[PDB]
Amino acid sequence: KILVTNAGVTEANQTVKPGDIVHIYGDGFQEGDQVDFDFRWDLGEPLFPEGYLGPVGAEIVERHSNGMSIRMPYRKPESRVEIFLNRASERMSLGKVLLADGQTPKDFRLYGINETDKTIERAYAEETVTGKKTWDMSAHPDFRSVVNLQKTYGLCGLAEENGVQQPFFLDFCTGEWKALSFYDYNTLALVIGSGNDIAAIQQRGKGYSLYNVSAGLEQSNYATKTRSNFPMPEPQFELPEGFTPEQFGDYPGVFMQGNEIILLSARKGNGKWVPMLYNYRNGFYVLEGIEADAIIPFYFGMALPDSLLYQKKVGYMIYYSSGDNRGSSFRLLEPDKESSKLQLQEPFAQLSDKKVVSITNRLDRIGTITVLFSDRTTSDFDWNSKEWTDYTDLSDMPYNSVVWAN
Amino acid sequence: KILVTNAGVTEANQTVKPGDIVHIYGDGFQEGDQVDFDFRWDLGEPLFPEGYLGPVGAEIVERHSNGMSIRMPYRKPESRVEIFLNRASERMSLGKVLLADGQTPKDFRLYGINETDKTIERAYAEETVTGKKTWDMSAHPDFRSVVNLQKTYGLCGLAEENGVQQPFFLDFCTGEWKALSFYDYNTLALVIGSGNDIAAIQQRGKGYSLYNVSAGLEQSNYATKTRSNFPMPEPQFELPEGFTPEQFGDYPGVFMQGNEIILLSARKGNGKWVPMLYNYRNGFYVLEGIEADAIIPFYFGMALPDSLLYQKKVGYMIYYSSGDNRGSSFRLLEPDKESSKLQLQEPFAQLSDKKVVSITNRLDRIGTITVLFSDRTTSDFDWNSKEWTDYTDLSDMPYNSVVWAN
Amino acid sequence: KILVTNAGVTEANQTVKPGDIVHIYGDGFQEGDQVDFDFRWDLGEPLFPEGYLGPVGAEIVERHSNGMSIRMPYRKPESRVEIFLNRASERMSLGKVLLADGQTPKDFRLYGINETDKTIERAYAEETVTGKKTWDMSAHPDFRSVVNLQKTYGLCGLAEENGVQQPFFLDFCTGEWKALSFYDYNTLALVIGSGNDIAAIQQRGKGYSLYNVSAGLEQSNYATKTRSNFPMPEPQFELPEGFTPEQFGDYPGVFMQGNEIILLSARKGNGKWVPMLYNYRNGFYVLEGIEADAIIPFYFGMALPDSLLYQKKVGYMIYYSSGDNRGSSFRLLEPDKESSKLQLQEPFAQLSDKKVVSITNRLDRIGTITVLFSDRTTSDFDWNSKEWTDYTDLSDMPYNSVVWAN
Amino acid sequence: KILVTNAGVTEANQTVKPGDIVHIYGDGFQEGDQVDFDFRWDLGEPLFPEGYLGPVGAEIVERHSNGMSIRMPYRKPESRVEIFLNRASERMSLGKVLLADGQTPKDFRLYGINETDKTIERAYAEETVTGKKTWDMSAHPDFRSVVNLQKTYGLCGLAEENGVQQPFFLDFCTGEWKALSFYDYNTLALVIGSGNDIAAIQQRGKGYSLYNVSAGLEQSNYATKTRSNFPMPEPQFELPEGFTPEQFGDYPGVFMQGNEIILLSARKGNGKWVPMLYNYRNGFYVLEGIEADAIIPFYFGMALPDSLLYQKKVGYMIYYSSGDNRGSSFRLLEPDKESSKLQLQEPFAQLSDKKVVSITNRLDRIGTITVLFSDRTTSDFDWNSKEWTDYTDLSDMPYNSVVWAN
Ligand SMILES: [Cl-]
Ligand SMILES: [Cl-]
Ligand SMILES: [Cl-]
Ligand SMILES: [Cl-]
Repeated sequence: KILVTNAGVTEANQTVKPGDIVHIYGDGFQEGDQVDFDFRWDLGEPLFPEGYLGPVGAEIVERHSNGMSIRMPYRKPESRVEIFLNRASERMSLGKVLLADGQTPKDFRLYGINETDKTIERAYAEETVTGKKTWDMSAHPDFRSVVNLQKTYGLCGLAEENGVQQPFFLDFCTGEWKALSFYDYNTLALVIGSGNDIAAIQQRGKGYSLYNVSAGLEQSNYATKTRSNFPMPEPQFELPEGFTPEQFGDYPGVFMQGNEIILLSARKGNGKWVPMLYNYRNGFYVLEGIEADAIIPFYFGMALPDSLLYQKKVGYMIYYSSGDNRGSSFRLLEPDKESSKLQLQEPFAQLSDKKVVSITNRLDRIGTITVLFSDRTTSDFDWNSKEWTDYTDLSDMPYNSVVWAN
Repeated sequence: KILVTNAGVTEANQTVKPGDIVHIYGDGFQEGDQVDFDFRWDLGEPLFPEGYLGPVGAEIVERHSNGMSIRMPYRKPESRVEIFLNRASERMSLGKVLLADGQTPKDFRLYGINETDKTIERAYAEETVTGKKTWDMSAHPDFRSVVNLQKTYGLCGLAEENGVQQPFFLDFCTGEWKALSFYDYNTLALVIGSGNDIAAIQQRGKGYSLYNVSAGLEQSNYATKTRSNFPMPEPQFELPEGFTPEQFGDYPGVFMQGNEIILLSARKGNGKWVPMLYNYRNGFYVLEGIEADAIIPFYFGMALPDSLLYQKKVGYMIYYSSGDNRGSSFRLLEPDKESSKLQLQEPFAQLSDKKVVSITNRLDRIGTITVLFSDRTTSDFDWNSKEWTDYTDLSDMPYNSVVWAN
Repeated sequence: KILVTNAGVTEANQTVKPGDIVHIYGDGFQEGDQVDFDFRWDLGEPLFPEGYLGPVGAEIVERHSNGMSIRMPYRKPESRVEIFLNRASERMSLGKVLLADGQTPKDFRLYGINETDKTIERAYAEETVTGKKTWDMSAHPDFRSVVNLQKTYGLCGLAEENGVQQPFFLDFCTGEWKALSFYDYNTLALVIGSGNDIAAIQQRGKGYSLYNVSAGLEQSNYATKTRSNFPMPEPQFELPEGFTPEQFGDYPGVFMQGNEIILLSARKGNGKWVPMLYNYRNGFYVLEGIEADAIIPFYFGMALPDSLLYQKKVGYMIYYSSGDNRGSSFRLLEPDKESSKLQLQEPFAQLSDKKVVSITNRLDRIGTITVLFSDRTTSDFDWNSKEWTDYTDLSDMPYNSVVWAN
Repeated sequence: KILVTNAGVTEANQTVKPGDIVHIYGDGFQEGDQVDFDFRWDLGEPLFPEGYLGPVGAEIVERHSNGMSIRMPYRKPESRVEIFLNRASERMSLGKVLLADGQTPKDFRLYGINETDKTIERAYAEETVTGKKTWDMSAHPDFRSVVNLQKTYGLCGLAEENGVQQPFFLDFCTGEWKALSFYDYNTLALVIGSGNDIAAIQQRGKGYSLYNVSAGLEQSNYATKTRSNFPMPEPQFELPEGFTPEQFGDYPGVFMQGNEIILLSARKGNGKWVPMLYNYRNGFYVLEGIEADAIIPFYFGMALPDSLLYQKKVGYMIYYSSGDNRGSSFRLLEPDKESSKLQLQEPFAQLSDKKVVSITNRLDRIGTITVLFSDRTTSDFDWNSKEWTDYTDLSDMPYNSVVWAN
């Protein structure tokens, strides 16, 4: 069983770049034929064992009976790549190429959402950086609740698709969008802070369940498979009376330490906001007594995560436009020294006459948050010194949302 | 694009066992359609994040236009498994099953090769063990140079296939044989002791190169892909004058610490044996001055490996049937206190009137080897105490080769 | 500032064994002078970096103005040991010795408490083992609630000291007892199952707090410092009305997954037993509705711990001497599929006409417990197969408590 | 045996800062009494187990019979610290304090040596940084061959002490100098690139041996013990004829991958430079055929190190003031594709009319070096893109040596 005759790779034994199109030729290709890569690399000098990866499905761009076009992937080191035709069980070697390094930079960079031009813009990167500054966001202009999973070199967020809110990943390497959910279930919110996963609260049926929607990214066949369907084995829960899905998802939810309780905020019809807690075992409940002009959940990562119990302090940024608490207050959500109930603590930071519009975390730091104010200002708060520190390069900032990412 | 209509899984929402056949039905299946699994598991109590795996190709056993039979895999924990039809790009969910635990036992067990019945036999396991004792070896009755890669729950070795020696993996879960090399190149020897890989010296063309032949096992799509083609980026080397491939491979080669030099032994036409060293950068050379009646390379693992620099002492067991050194001597190969050259050290252990016929390592111990003698006896040597300790259960042992494995 | 003159080590440049006495001589020693070790080792062949340890305080056995006797420690590899005189700030090298390997065997072994002879006995070890079988327990004949912290090569438990129950470590290497608590506070119980620590509930003042009492063992100056004082920063709690300290501590408590809730059992005056839960944030509460003839908490470790979130299923073994539930029932404690409250589940294993008197865990296995019955029988239950498997070597067993240890 | 009466800590139960003096009082203190700390911390919310450390020797600043002054250490998180009096065996608790966070920032920062003012200056740190900019270098104004061990928050280098070159650590937290060698042996050079250790070539006796001189820093009692004495168990080697110690140490040596061969450069009397290799098993040898106007060894770290086999490409920067190779050439030292001998490769980067005066590595990047030129310019070379990238903030730079550090 020879799969194809007079076959090969046009670019055989040449050096090719991540993102390039490689061409395969031959007689006898069939509908459903797939293409696999095997990678071999040496990071420094060659030693046994080397670095190995395979089989990794190749993205097929064009397809005919006389050949096919495939795309070379990013995110591998410089590699000897062997290209195989895969017909069900069988594999046949077509040829080899040398693939130039496609590893993504690991330094954290700040990105802003430009709603005027509908673009993601790189707002800050540390010195000796100038790759490519802007990404077109016009395929999903409503991109919302934007967050980063460390090392993915792209952004996760919510956007309208088939009449509901769904999670997408924007890949910085290609500028392409990848759906993260298998089914078309409406998504209340993304949830960050677990440690090394992005979760989402989605409508599994009559009610809402907690899903892992980043598992397709943290996995070696990402290129050909990104949609996940991983709900928790817990019951579904309805929203409390009065509340509707459109009231959620403007800001990411946050896992409390232990990852059992999730902090959300909901926007009421009259423009006021309430804190809302979610327990995947018990459901939704409103944290009573607070109705403010803006509420954003946050967390401080008190140690570096490992890609295990991720240690953190979480809370709500609470903003009032007027009165005795005019401005933005940052208050931790912690259990009472008396007993079980979760109570909002007195503020550890308060900024009168300033409105917080975005919060995000640089994960190569510990115990800090990065905040975007308007009167625009970008500033870090360090938990251990209890002091703010402004970014002096970043006063223009024509953005309502910014996000740290690598 | 709905792939198939009136489709599903016969065993949908039921509990199935690893090794079972699951049936898929529907109208519109096509040649080349594949099937993918996504796994979700909770080892203890459920917490976010859970355990996830996917896509993992399913082995397809039977195939028609109205449906297909697939085999459920071993080596995953108890999992919710979602089954997808994969037609090139597209995926469609067919159904879900609960897959019972398929994790393999991690305790080290001793296995012997029975050349009379052509079977692998479990010779020793520690208390409270009685699973399944024997495996049929008749598909490859010449199975040779048998070794284990820790945690694979099976045995690697050499056997004749298409007129040459090639590496195979015998899977203990199924009793099935998997080819480890993609091409049909003759294999001089398997090489163990790197830390977490099995290598092989194979004829890449005019000469011999060093390959990694276990990479297909240490990889999540093992079930549908096991053959590797991973030579080192080093030149090919011919054997020294006089020597031929049939003289090698009776015993596994051993990596010295640093994994640059490999110890081999070769059998001459007259029944004598010589030590032979191999450097993947420089080629083959005979360690001069020794011609004995049996030579087996060995290593001591002086720390537990991590699945990084694996620390060890290596050498040759040298056996003479008569004379002043009658019996089996164990001598380390180390560099001279004077300069570079590798010299055989004086023995650290010597057994007169006993012939060593197999050596193997239990990797949950440190600094020991396990040895099989004939006058049969099985005994451990502990480097730190310099003492032998016999296994009292294991005097019968109708085997010439035994191997520790998990 | 030369500390001492005409000084040295009697055994300078010689090979010495762990446990040996080494002698130091010189003029000018002072009260309070200490002795430090620096260790250098090569596990396999020498490479940079080597293995290093230092300063490690030496145990001083005898002391005079003309010299001192020190004990060489166990638990290091074969090492070049440099011996330093330490006078406050200053250090002076006295000499060097070669210390033979003192690493303790890592294979799990079963030990029984012999109350007749007041001895710890090795009841089981796997083949090729015969070191030293018995340890004298007469210094603490009431040694109770015996458990192992993996890799410590000794046993932790409770014994009477200064009129109260306190934690001790019996070191297998020396047969010597080490106190684990700094203060003389009464100990209700040891608590196991956290992952890599032994906790204890102790009377910090008016009430009880949770302590870590193994931290002194998991620390490189263990030889000279073992007593810890590490309470949690949580309030103290009294026992519920009626209960008294003498009712606790016969069996180790067990951490539920997440390490927030602890399972205990308490013996009433009339010989009946009740389950008692402890929350370090909220205090003690009786798990109502159960009054049995014996109750022992247990856990299954569902993955190997790392020395992170340790995954497990925990519960109570509940024994009744008569009636519809005659015998020993094993029931998990889990939260209801309905809501928050912790409920005892229906049994996953039940043994009529057999009384469980000890439960313990072999941590190189996953998902098993080891149980000791009387009609004596020793048997493993495997969570994944739901089957018992008896140890056929272990029917005599003149013990009420057995413990797995390495 | 009560050690001291009417004793306590002046600052008992108060919050104190790293670097502060804490006072201990009482009657009956003795010469040689030491003081130990035990630390307990919770990074996020409290959970069992917490973070623990102890015993950690306290630095004693003042000492009398009625009390003592101790310094509170840096580099721990915010901790409950219990303070113990240590008299030989015995310990007594004196009191407790709350120690504010002393963790050092982990972001890499660039530091320059100012030979005019004799100061270490912080030349670059990324945004939102302004701690303390300058450190006084006047205690060792000849500080030379300056390097960083990651996470130490200070600088290692060579300086004159007792008539010879010796390694010192300058601690950024305190500005204090710590000796790294126990004995007063002349040091040819520091050697970097092993992965997580700083080595040094030092005169052990008649000849030179390889030492680990950073082990005292990577160790929890660093505060009271920094001097190491850890030579390799290899013979001593003399320098080749003609060469003298004053010709070495201007630049750090570099370990080749595998850490067996070390690259050095030596300055001749006439101002010319030669490459010199060192093998700890075989000794020194000149890499013949090269005599240049400046030579600096370097390495590229091709992966992040783990604090295992550190992968890297190493070589020599070779500078000529005139001729066909005017300027600075960067050439790897690799083994020939033909055989064993180490040959200088053709340059991978060449800068005509620019002189390299310092090279250093930012270890949160991979595959880069940072270089300081004069015509001053600071620039990164990225191995994977083969492109330079200048730091635009750093043109003034009144330094001959700069170093990346955290
Ligand atoms: Cl056994
Ligand atoms: Cl009572
Ligand atoms: Cl910057
Ligand atoms: Cl000269």
